[PDB]
Amino acid sequence: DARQRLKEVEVDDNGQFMTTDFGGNIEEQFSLKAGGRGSTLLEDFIFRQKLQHFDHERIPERVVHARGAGAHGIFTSYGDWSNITAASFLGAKDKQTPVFVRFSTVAGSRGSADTARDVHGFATRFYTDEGNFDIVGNNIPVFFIQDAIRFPDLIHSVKPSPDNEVPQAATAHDSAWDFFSSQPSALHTLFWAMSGNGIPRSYRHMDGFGIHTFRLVTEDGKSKLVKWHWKTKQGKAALVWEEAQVLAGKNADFHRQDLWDAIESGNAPSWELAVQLIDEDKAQAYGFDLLDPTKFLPEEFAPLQVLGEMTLNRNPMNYFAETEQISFQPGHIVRGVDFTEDPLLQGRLYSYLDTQLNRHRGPNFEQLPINRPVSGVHNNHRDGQGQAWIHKNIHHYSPSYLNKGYPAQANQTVGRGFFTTPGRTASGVLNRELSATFDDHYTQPRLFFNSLTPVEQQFVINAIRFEASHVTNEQVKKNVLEQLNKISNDVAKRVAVALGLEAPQPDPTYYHNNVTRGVSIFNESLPTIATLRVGVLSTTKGGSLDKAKALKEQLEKDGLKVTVIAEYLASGVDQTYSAADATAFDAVVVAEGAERVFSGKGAMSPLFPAGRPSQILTDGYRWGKPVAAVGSAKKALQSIGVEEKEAGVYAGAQDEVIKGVEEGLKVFKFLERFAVDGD
Amino acid sequence: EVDARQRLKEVEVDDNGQFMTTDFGGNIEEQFSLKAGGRGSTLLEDFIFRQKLQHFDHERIPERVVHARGAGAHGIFTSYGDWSNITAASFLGAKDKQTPVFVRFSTVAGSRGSADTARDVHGFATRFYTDEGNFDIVGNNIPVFFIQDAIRFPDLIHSVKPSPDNEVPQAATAHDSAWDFFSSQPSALHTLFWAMSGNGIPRSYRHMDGFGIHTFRLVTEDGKSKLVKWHWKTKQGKAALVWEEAQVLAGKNADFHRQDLWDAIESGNAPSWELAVQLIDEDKAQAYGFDLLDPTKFLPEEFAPLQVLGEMTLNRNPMNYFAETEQISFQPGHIVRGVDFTEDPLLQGRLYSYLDTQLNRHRGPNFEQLPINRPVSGVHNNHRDGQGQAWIHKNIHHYSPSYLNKGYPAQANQTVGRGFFTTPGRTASGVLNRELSATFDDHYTQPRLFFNSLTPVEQQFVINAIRFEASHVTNEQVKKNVLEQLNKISNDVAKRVAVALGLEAPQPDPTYYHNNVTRGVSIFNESLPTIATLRVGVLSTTKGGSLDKAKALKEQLEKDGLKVTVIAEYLASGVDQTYSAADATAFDAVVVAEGAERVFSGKGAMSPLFPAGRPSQILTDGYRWGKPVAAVGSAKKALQSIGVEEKEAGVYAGAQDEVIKGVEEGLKVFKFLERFAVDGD
Ligand code: HEM
Ligand code: HEM
Repeated sequence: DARQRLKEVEVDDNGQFMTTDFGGNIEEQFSLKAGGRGSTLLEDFIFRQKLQHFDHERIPERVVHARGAGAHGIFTSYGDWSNITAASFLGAKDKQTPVFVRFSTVAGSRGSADTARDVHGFATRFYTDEGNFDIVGNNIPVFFIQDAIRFPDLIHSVKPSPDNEVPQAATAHDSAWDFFSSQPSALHTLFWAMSGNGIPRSYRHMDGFGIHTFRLVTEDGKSKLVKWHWKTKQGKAALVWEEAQVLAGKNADFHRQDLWDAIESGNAPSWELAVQLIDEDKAQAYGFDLLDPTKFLPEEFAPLQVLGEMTLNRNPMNYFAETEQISFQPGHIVRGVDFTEDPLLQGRLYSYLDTQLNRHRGPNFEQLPINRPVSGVHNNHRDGQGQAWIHKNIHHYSPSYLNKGYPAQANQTVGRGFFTTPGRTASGVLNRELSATFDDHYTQPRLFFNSLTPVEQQFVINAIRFEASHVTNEQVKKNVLEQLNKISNDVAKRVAVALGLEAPQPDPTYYHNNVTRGVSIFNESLPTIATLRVGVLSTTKGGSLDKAKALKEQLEKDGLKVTVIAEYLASGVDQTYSAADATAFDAVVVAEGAERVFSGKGAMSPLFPAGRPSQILTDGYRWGKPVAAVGSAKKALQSIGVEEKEAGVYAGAQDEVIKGVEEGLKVFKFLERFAVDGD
Repeated sequence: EVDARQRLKEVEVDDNGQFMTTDFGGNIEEQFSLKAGGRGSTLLEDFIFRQKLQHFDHERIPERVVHARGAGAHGIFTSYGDWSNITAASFLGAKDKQTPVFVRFSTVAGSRGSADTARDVHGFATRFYTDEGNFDIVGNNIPVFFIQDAIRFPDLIHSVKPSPDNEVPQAATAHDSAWDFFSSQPSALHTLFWAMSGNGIPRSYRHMDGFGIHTFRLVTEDGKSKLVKWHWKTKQGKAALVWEEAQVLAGKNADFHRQDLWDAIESGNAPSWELAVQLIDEDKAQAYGFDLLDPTKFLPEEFAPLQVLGEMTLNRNPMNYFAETEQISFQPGHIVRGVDFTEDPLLQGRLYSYLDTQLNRHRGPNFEQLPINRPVSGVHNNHRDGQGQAWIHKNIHHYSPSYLNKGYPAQANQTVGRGFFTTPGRTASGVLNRELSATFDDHYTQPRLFFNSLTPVEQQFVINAIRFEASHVTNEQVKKNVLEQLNKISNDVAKRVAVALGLEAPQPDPTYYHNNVTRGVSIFNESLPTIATLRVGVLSTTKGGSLDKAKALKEQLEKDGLKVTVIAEYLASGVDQTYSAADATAFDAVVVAEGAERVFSGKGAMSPLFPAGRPSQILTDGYRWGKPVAAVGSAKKALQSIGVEEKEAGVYAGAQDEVIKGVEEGLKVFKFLERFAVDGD
């Protein structure tokens, strides 16, 4: 068990009388008053100690990635990688290292919607026997900016307007689009955010990326450039913006519940840890600088090499103490790994340590159960707000005769200490400039777009069309279209149409037809299901419930959790029609003999809002979800204009519906149900 | 005539025409990090980077423990006359006396980023910048609170807020913990009925009635007191959404109420509220069938008519949400001479709590020195030092009594220096105890008086809310416990909810059953006194010259006071919003322009510009949500594609004379309750 180290700090209050924070049994339900109908007394210590705790419960949210969720896990190494890295969690076969991952959005505040369109976070803590190792990544391999100094500018621009604080968890506003049109480096991550990567189905159906180039140092000192990758065993799956908008309102904790449910149900999510190895001498050899966070390395130039697997088997016991309080830092490095001269990475090392003081009100944030390592801490650090420990060592300085030299210095040769790569050199003038090798901002965005399916590319343009239509400034819209035209003239002309402006001037400078693998979401098929969310639209009258229960049993057999929807909570009913919605499910199936409730008199029930069952079916189909009807249920599809056999849509008997709807999920989303330009 | 934000001028910072500087002055370049070479590592000696990033890393302060999600506006309070006969207050001390105000509206369970249109109790908190100190009426949009003793506040909040294990759900009461508390604490049943009604999901902050909840005292110069109940009556009228609309709006626009207020002030149509009071004699505190020290019960208008004292209008929007709205620290303990507290156990514990919490949110005691918190009256006290002391105090003898400071600052009381004083008649009698009065024992009469005072359809919205919320409880015993409590209020309410849950509800308990009705509790009975600031959506098309006909409809409507948005495939000559960007939740009236029927049927519906079947959905949504729908000329085919009658109540068909005047009529009604199914058919 990964949570074993937290068992000593775990409190049970069952079978116990109410006490104050300083001990002693009490009754915290009545205030001390001066008489029967009298004023409350200052001498009521019980009231004050209870309310003081409550009044001071909240800590500041993270400056970015405020909205998110975590889970505990176990990382297992596939073999001894001592040849490539001196890391401890990697230099052994089948070595089990405890982990904790916190996935998140960006612009969104603490209460923002899980299904908002943003870059997603993928922060992973490795509780190594040689210290805490963090890979604070994102679901997109590229970042918006090239210099960390520009981070406040990017965040201030994407986040709500400073005058009214509108909008929440969105980039559809003047300020955000002014920055992208003024900082062309931001164009690659935009294309990724405008794609399926911006609105994924779940945290489990996400690929993770360390973004930066790092170094892997061997015992001897030989280094190799490295790129961290987290490949999902569940496969990449994404929603559609029209679905995503409804889900943000119907269930703002969509991803948060998706993860929680998976772990509890037994189907724990997995990720393979892959790397891209690059020689120090081939840092600019691939047509771009590897110190550039706006560019990613294609799989064709460097194949991915799997090092191990990380699975999340335990959910937290207290969201605050664990998920909210966890303080990640990319500066949480161990012997075997080292930084690169990536200007974005360089500034992050400072920022993450600094911010911790605001969020936690002191320096002992690493003493918190969720942050503390398993390796042990022996240093000269003393005092500070909320000191949890009592240091036996009175000679808290170095060098020293009195402490016989303890704690001792460790480096490369002795005590397995951390060391910077010996080959690393500083050369040239001290300056506040950026390398000329960082000047290309249009080639890489087009490589991604050219590597997506025709309907996927539309989704990218249908996100930009949506977002840009919110810009009130006419000049910002033109500035955006000028930048988009530099990537692709096709992309620019398609967006231009929705905006009412006409500015097509093909600039063939960065135009190319090159395609890269592993960037598409829907192109590959779903491996296991294991997804799942199947909604069964049934009714309380006509014995449809009994037929729906039979479908529920047979479908769950392949490792699923099917929810039966009816007018009220009968014998086999899990959700009602007023509580249920199409956003909650991936597959919508209408049970046999489900009325007359789709268009007849049965549609007008005081139990659910007018025309609800019909809406769940309508929504599913338009969102590309595989829809199904058993026997008589064909009239449900006909009431809106849906043909018997087309894409995912399958009719017939009981077993005839089960087989096919399962195949639909492998495709997940039916792209043929979406209008592409030129038709 | 005057700017309500005049006092914040002193602190405004213009950066137009200025070069980038550090926090300690000096012109700088904050766009490139200092590196050791061309492709080198960043240097620690880069003070520019560190000072820029340090400020950014320390931008966030903790959100409010409750009422985290909300938005404010500056305003001017005007008195209708000289109320010296009823109160010694300065702001009520003269006719047409203008007192600067600042109101913050909010939810409760929702966090900083939560949706504005969620089902919660709404906050309504007013700061009066009196020439006699800051006076706060920290109230809600419901006249009654859930609990009777302030000591139980953490219990109520912990129960309604997200589960501690997973932090699910956000801004909702549809979960085991919240419904276990209501079934275990029957005092919570009145506010529940209010939260389950239209009061729980209002149309806007401007279409809300505000209540001070507690009973207070109004002290005259002489010392004579009168029990009082604060009320804020909206000049805009009470208007509420429907749950099915509210759920879609939370996703489509989570800043719905935040924008609604912002737009109103900018457009010129500033919101107004009349300040009304309920006067009660000290001796008649238990005379009305309930204790007036009870926050779970309200006083009916039939026993005590409302008396208007003045009017408050919000004419100025903030310049910086953080510095103003986020940083404002309200306290019901912000009292002035003329007003006094009552022995209300909920009020008593609030006075402590609100002052305490500021130390967490602001990390020090000088939170009152912040521009938004500072009074206009002037500050003279021996308070010194403290985190972030903004002032240089001139008096070196910071104590009392003192010979050296000549007795300054001097003590003020009732007779000298117009100081605050507690009501002289106020007495303490009896044993010191941890109990509650027997007069607080009734928790079922008042919930039933509210329910009996709602229209038949309104009553269904209460029923359905409970049906929706309770269906989320996973525990079978909690659902039974809830139905047992509901049965104590009304057997009809209990049996209707029971149906949705699958479990029957025994057994009629006629103890607190009555057919009494009270006025001014219904949201949907009375029609809106004005139609301004009401959004209307015009569904038009780029083909067939429909745009030109839509612009004509937009012109005649905008001159009435309404805010008109023309929806089409792309942003043409007169297009404000596209079909992919627009939704029915954004508007109060949905009108289909002549020649727009083309995007309802055939290939017109299948466009790469908007999602499949969008125009139809906006029209479908508007009708099912009870919004007045309209069609000009041939646009009758649009209504026919879903099954809507042109002569139905709320539906308008004809010309660009009949629609324009016919729609604006339906807006006065706001929501057509006839389209909603009631039990018994
Ligand atoms: C490749 C670029 C970046 C990635 C992948 C990234 C990713 C993340 C993630 C995933 C988190 C939240 C971690 C968690 O779940 O607790 C985070 C937090 C944060 N990031 Fe970034 N970040 C990037 C760049 C930056 C930069 C350039 C800065 C500033 C120099 C920065 C400053 C922060 C800060 C201050 C926080 C809050 C952390 C905390 O309160 O613990 N990040 N970042
Ligand atoms: C009639 C009952 C109550 C009403 C009407 C009420 C109303 C409000 C409102 C409207 C706010 C937010 C003010 C703003 O816009 O900034 C607020 C905040 C708060 N309330 Fe209540 N409240 C009530 C009872 C309580 C009780 C019983 C307690 C605890 C004893 C309490 C503790 C707080 C605290 C700690 C905050 C946060 C204030 C801040 O951070 O400035 N409230 N309340």
